[PDB]
Formats: sequence, C-alpha cells, structure tokens
Amino acid sequence: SLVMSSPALPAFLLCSTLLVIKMYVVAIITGQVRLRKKAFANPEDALRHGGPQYCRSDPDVERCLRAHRNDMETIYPFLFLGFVYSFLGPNPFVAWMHFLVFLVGRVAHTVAYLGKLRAPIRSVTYTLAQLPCASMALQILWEAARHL
Amino acid sequence: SLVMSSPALPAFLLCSTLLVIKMYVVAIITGQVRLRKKAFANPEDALRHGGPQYCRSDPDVERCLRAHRNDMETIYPFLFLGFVYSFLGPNPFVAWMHFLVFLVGRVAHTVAYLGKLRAPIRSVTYTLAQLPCASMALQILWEAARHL
Amino acid sequence: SLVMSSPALPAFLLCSTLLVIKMYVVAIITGQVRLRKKAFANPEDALRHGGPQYCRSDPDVERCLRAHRNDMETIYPFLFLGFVYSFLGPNPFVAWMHFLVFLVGRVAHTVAYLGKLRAPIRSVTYTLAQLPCASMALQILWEAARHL
Ligand SMILES: CC(C)C(=O)NCc1ccc(C(F)F)c(C(=O)Nc2nc(-c3ccc(Cl)cc3)c[nH]2)c1
Ligand SMILES: CC(C)C(=O)NCc1ccc(C(F)F)c(C(=O)Nc2nc(-c3ccc(Cl)cc3)c[nH]2)c1
Ligand SMILES: CC(C)C(=O)NCc1ccc(C(F)F)c(C(=O)Nc2nc(-c3ccc(Cl)cc3)c[nH]2)c1
Ligand SMILES: CCCCCCCCO[C@@H]1O[C@H](CO)[C@@H](O)[C@H](O)[C@H]1O
Ligand SMILES: CCCCCCCCO[C@@H]1O[C@H](CO)[C@@H](O)[C@H](O)[C@H]1O
Ligand SMILES: CCCCCCCCO[C@@H]1O[C@H](CO)[C@@H](O)[C@H](O)[C@H]1O
Ligand SMILES: CCCCCCCCO[C@@H]1O[C@H](CO)[C@@H](O)[C@H](O)[C@H]1O
Ligand SMILES: CCCCCCCCO[C@@H]1O[C@H](CO)[C@@H](O)[C@H](O)[C@H]1O
Ligand SMILES: CCCCCCCCO[C@@H]1O[C@H](CO)[C@@H](O)[C@H](O)[C@H]1O
Ligand SMILES: N[C@@H](CCC(=O)N[C@@H](CS)C(=O)NCC(=O)O)C(=O)O
Ligand SMILES: N[C@@H](CCC(=O)N[C@@H](CS)C(=O)NCC(=O)O)C(=O)O
Ligand SMILES: N[C@@H](CCC(=O)N[C@@H](CS)C(=O)NCC(=O)O)C(=O)O
Repeated sequence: SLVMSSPALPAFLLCSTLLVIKMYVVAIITGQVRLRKKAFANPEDALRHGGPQYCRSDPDVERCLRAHRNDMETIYPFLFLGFVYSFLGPNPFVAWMHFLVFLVGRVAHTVAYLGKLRAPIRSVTYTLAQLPCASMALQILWEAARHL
Repeated sequence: SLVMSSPALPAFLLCSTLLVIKMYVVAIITGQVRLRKKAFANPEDALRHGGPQYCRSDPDVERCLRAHRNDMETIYPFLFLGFVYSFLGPNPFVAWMHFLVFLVGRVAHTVAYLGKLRAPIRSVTYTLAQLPCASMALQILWEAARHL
Repeated sequence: SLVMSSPALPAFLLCSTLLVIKMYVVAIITGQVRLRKKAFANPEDALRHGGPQYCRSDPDVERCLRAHRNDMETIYPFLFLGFVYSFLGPNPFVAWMHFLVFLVGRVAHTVAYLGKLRAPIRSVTYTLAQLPCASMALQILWEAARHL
C-alpha cells in the first residue's frame, strides 16, 4: 500500500481525515439548526418550510457558519502542509505530536465555538493548533529553498 | 507520465480539475452580477463604477457568494480525499463512480443554486455529492489506521 | 529528499508555503483589527473585552474577512493545481513563471485590498494571478484526459 510511502504518512492521513469528517459534522449541525430554528438563507428553502418570513438570519446559524469558516481557514492549509511535511523525513514521534496537537486543538476549537465557552478558550485553541502548522510551514520552506 | 501512478488517478484529476474550473466560472459569474447590478463590496470599487451608493448588498450577489462558499465547503475536501483515495488501489469502476457522482452532483448543485430551482432540489444534490466523499473518507480512515 | 521528485516541485513548494504563511498573516491582522477597533463576532469575546456593545461589525474587519475569503477562493485551488502540474514535466522556467506570477499577483492583491488602493488595482491583480491557474488547469485536463 502507498500509505507506506513515509513513516509519518499514516498518522497524517488519520488526523486529516478525522478533521474532514469533523467539518462534515459541522455542516450537518448547521443544517439541523436551520431546520429547527426555521432560519433559511434562500427564499425557495423558506417557502418549502413554512413561508417567506423564515428566510432570515439566526445567531446560532451564523455561529455555525463562523465555526465552519474558521475550519476552512485552518484545516485546509493543514491538509496541504501536513501532507508535504510527511514526506520530509521528520522524526516519527515529532510528526505525530504535530498532527495530534492540531487534531486536539481543532476539535477543542469547534467544541468551544459551538458550545459558546467563555473567552479566551476558543482563541487559545486556535493559537495552539496554529503552532504545529507554523512549524511545518517553516520546515517546508527550508527544504524547498535548499533544493532550488 | 506520473498520471499513471495509479489506475484511478486520471479519472480523479479530470473530475477535480473540471470542478476547480467550475468554481472559477462561479467567480466570473459573481463579478458579472456585481457589475451589471452595480452592487460592490468596496467603496473604491463603487466610486469607479458610478458612486458611493453602489457599495451595497444585492440578493443575487449574496446567492453567488453562497454557491461559491458551499463549493469551498465540499469541493476542497474532495480534492484531498479523492487524491488520497486514488492511491489506495480501489476498483477502477467503483472509483470512477465515486468521482462521477461527485462531479454530476456538484454541477447540479450550482445549477440548482444559481438557477433558483425549487426546494429540495439543491439540498438533494448536496447530499448525493456528499455520499462518495463520506465513502472515501471512511476507506482512507481504515487504510490509515491499519498502517499505524 | 522527496522534494526532488520533479524539477519544478521545489519552486512550487516555496511559493505555496509562502502564500499559506501570507494567509496566516491576514488572519493575524484580522485579529489585531478586531482587538484594536473592539469589533467582535461573538458575545463571549465582547464581554471579555469591554461589554456587549462590542459585539458588532466593523468595515475594516469586514474588509480583512473579504481578503481572507478571496485568498481561500484562489490560493487553495493553486495548492492543488500547482502540485499536480509540478509532476507533469513542464519546462522548469515556464513552471517557475507560472508560480511566480501567482505569488506576486496574490501578494499584490492582499496589499491592494487591505491598503484600500484605488480601483481597478485589486481587480487587475486578481485577474493576473488567475492566468497561471487557468493555464495549469487546462494542462492538467489534457494530461488527465489522454490517460483515460
Ligand atoms: C446538511 C443538510 C442536508 C441540511 O440539513 N440542510 C438543511 C436544509 C435546508 C433547506 C432544505 C430545503 F429547503 F431544501 C432542506 C431539505 O428539506 N432537504 C432535503 N433533503 C432531502 C433528501 C436528500 C437526499 C435524499 Cl436521497 C432524499 C431526500 C429532502 N429534503 C434542508
Ligand atoms: C471576476 C472579476 C474579474 C470581476 O468581474 N469582478 C467584478 C469587478 C468588481 C470591481 C471592479 C473595479 F471596481 F475594480 C472591477 C473592474 O473594473 N475590473 C477590471 N479589471 C480590469 C483588467 C484586468 C486585467 C487586465 Cl490584463 C486588464 C484590465 C479592468 N477593470 C470588476
Ligand atoms: C489571530 C487571533 C489570535 C486574534 O488576534 N484574535 C483576536 C481575538 C478575539 C477574541 C479574543 C477573546 F475574546 F477570546 C482574543 C483573545 O483575548 N485571545 C487570547 N489568546 C490568548 C492566549 C493564546 C495562547 C496562549 Cl499559549 C496564551 C494566551 C489570550 N487571549 C483575541
Ligand atoms: C464536532 C462537533 C462538536 C459539537 C460541539 C457542540 C457542543 C454543544 O454544547 C452545548 O452548547 C450549548 C450552547 O450552544 C449549551 O447550551 C450546552 O450546555 C452545551 O452542551
Ligand atoms: C509566537 C511565535 C510563534 C513561532 C512559531 C513556532 C514554529 C517553530 O517551528 C520550528 O522552527 C524551527 C526554526 O525554523 C525549526 O528548526 C523546527 O523544526 C520547527 O519545529
Ligand atoms: C457552472 C455555472 C452554472 C451556471 C448556472 C446558472 C443557471 C441560470 O439559470 C437561470 O436562472 C435564473 C434565476 O437565477 C432564471 O430566471 C432563468 O430562467 C434560468 O435560466
Ligand atoms: C445516511 C448514512 C450515510 C452513510 C455514508 C455512506 C458511506 C459508505 O461507504 C462505504 O463504507 C463501507 C464501510 O466503511 C466501506 O467498506 C465501503 O468501501 C464504503 O464505500
Ligand atoms: C501580507 C499582508 C500585507 C498587509 C498589507 C497592508 C497594507 C496597509 O497599508 C496601509 O493601508 C491603510 C488603509 O487600510 C492606509 O491608510 C495606509 O496609508 C497604508 O500604509
Ligand atoms: C481571457 C482568456 C484567458 C485564457 C486563459 C489562458 C490559459 C492559457 O494556457 C495555455 O493553454 C494552452 C492550450 O490549452 C496550453 O497548450 C498551454 O500549455 C497553456 O499555457
Ligand atoms: N477570520 C478570523 C481570523 C482570526 C482567527 O482565526 N481568530 C480565531 C481565534 S480568536 C477565531 O476563532 N476566530 C473566530 C472566527 O473566525 O469566527 C476572525 O475573524 O476572527
Ligand atoms: N453551510 C451550509 C451547511 C449545510 C449545507 O451545506 N447545506 C446544503 C444543502 S441544504 C446547501 O446547499 N447549503 C446552502 C449554502 O451553503 O448556502 C449551510 O449553511 O446550509
Ligand atoms: N467572490 C468574489 C468573486 C470575484 C472575484 O474574486 N473578484 C476579485 C476581483 S474584482 C476580487 O478581488 N473580489 C473581492 C472579494 O472577493 O471580496 C467577489 O465577490 O468579488
């Protein structure tokens, strides 16, 4: 199997795929909030589900959208950085720690966001998860630059 | 050519690249709607195109932005999942069906969204396209986990 | 090192990683604008930083969010397209020019957006950066199609 291409790759693929699934969960939650609170973004949706007055914004829907957007701002770069980083021959344990800190930090971020936890819990989880990303980005820069 | 690395890869690259181009088309449409309806997001844009009153929201522009955002929420994960999945030695026909269902579902989604088709047509296309993504995600999880 | 897999790859990884870092910079700027202008998206954030009246929108924050969103609409597809393109054996110089035009165009875009430069400077930088992306997308299409 081509998952064996590098020692850190299986760990990366596990964490990344779990995070993609976590984003899918956020999308499902968003839909449920829209349906249960009757807050739709489109008139065609609202008309099917009770009338035009239900094409409206809702604070909980907006919160779900913010969590999903923050995921797109952070998890998508990780998908790129972590994949490339897996092929740079990092220490296996060190690589696992990068991926695990990101995974735990991002899951905690979504819990803090959707659960409306007190500040600065969410902000802290964002920063903690960004640390391994910054680390990987720098390592990739050095490897790329030295092969120019 | 390195497109021959795995039997499913060419099909994946065809569908993915078509979907990226489809997102570029949505961006172009959005710009055209802004210009034709004179609804700009920035005062500097509005001042060049008729005056400050044209820095304003428009329902059609907002709809275009929602379609593009939904694309980012779904197509970007597919770019990751489908690429990895291509290297897990899936049955070629089964892989093609995953990619084709996603491609058709997503093109239909954009048509349903921008064309303002009645509910739940758009919602159905979203769910149909998510099915192969969920399938690939699970398969990657198993492959990654078993190589830990 | 696996950065040597193709002659264009190191250049791609350098430009892509710089652009990811540039997006991280936009996120940091956004946070600074929120804190300094006291414009938070969440009541929990506002309550920690002065009171509920600071859960409010701000034009500079919204501008930062637009720049970041435009980055997600353009840089993320480049991460995919440029990676695949690196493995299609393009002329090394031609590949470098694709990556450099994208890098310069996107950095200029962020400067034009956040710096509130007169129209159509930002629009021009967007279009200039999209050119190499369109070029790579077409080249990938041909390579993928011919291997079907
Ligand atoms: C995460 C998504 C799925 C979500 O929750 N979104 C909330 C939402 C918003 C608006 C609408 C409606 F206005 F269009 C609907 C709706 O009525 N959807 C709907 N889908 C089916 C469906 C899908 C697949 C299949 Cl095989 C069969 C039936 C029926 N109804 C749902
Ligand atoms: C998908 C994009 C392209 C789109 O439609 N956006 C709508 C839009 C919004 C705001 C503005 C304006 F306010 F800044 C403009 C505008 O006047 N753009 C503009 N670009 C050129 C251009 C570009 C490349 C080249 Cl080589 C030559 C000339 C001229 N004008 C356009
Ligand atoms: C780009 C990000 C970082 C940014 O600027 N966002 C603006 C912002 C918005 C809201 C809040 C607050 F309401 F939650 C805060 C805030 O007080 N954050 C905060 N982080 C720490 C922190 C982080 C890591 C560590 Cl190891 C230690 C302490 C403290 N305070 C910041
Ligand atoms: C991967 C998806 C994680 C979902 C985390 C959702 C956490 C929900 O947490 C809930 O939040 C509510 C406020 O929103 C509170 O009223 C509840 O006390 C709390 O249980
Ligand atoms: C608040 C400041 C944040 C700093 C970001 C932490 C990133 C550290 O990243 C580290 O950088 C070193 C030098 O490039 C590398 O040698 C290490 O491999 C890398 O882990
Ligand atoms: C990849 C991009 C696909 C573009 C699909 C746009 C479909 C446009 O479809 C149009 O929508 C209008 C409402 O918006 C209707 O008034 C028109 O009858 C319909 O033709
Ligand atoms: C409404 C419920 C949605 C279920 C998502 C469909 C995903 C099915 O995906 C399937 O999962 C199996 C078990 O992991 C795998 O063996 C198959 O290879 C895979 O195609
Ligand atoms: C990668 C991040 C690039 C940051 C570019 C920010 C450019 C800031 O530029 C500033 O913009 C202000 C208006 O916003 C003007 O008042 C100032 O004259 C100008 O210096
Ligand atoms: C305004 C029109 C924009 C056109 C997009 C420019 C993309 C050009 O891209 C070019 O396309 C050729 C034909 O497919 C290829 O042979 C070249 O390798 C490629 O660089
Ligand atoms: N787009 C972000 C940029 C900065 C950021 O990512 N901040 C973190 C830590 S405070 C966050 O959780 N932001 C909330 C959000 O993006 O909605 C924002 O507007 O806040
Ligand atoms: N961000 C989405 C999450 C759920 C989702 O993706 N729903 C599908 C099917 S109803 C959709 O097309 N959403 C419309 C949109 O994202 O604007 C939303 O707000 O609706
Ligand atoms: N989502 C974009 C689609 C078109 C686009 O990307 N336009 C470029 C050139 S005018 C841009 O810089 N848009 C500003 C933005 O996305 O906020 C929009 O609403 O404008």
